[PDB]
Amino acid sequence: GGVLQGTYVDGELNGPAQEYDTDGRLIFKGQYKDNIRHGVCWIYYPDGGSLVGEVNEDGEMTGEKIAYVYPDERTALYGKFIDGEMIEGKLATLMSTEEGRPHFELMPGNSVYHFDKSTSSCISTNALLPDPYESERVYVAESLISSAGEGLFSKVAVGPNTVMSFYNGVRITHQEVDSRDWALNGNTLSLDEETVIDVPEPYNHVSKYCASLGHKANHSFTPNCIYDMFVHPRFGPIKCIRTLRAVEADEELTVAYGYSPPGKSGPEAPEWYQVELKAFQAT
Ligand SMILES: C[S@@+](CC[C@H](N)C(=O)[O-])C[C@H]1O[C@@H](n2cnc3c(N)ncnc32)[C@H](O)[C@@H]1O
Repeated sequence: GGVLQGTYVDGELNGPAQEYDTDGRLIFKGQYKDNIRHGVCWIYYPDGGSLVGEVNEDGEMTGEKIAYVYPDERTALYGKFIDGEMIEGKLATLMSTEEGRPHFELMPGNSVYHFDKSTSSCISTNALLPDPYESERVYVAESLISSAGEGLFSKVAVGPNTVMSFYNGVRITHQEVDSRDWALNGNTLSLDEETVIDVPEPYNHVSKYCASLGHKANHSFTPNCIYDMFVHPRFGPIKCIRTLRAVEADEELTVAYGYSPPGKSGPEAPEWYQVELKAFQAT
């Protein structure tokens, strides 16, 4: 599936090439040499992020100068990667692109980021190491909504379809979430058919966990954001918060929580939600 526009020299791929996904989105741009990815290549993710760097002998993203670039196409985690996996990335800025080749400038400080996919019990190896892309776009504060605890706010004005925050957390089964005390489900977010993401009790406090902040976004029936899929260099496959339209600086980010046909919709919706739902219906 999907098209691969290539340059061939006697049977094998040799020269520039560009690949697209079934949807016609550019997922790869670079070149091949004897049917193998060669030189500085770019891998583009559906969510807007990407991988770029001097590929190795086997055509993979393995090197000491590989980089993951966030959706703003400016914030980057530059460093050591093995076959696309971030082993030791340092915060940097993509200054410019010279003939397809990127130029990175490290940011002050030597914090190291690495692939650290959560487990059912470990949410992160550095719960208090913030996400640099998040630090630029959002902040947590008392929600403008009444009796709704903390909310998530935009630091600057941005347009529609902008990735603002990441929803990372421990990974557990739907079975476990549907069968346990529902009072423990305030932060559960369905990732897919087999995994639910949760930011369990202790970590729901910014003073204990600030690696991602998506779980701080409150609900609204007229939301300005939606939950979207995201492949993070550090968190791995998770969900993120993306704007549905332009948002002002200091505007509160909200999303419509998921509450399918009767029965096949899992646990009942919280009391606060049901209340607002009625108040909303025929507002
Ligand atoms: C995913 S958290 C969002 C952040 C949370 N308010 C906090 O301070 O950490 C979900 C919880 O926030 C509250 N919440 C979200 N949207 C709300 C709303 N519209 N009205 C009241 N409470 C809301 C309730 O306790 C709820 O279960």
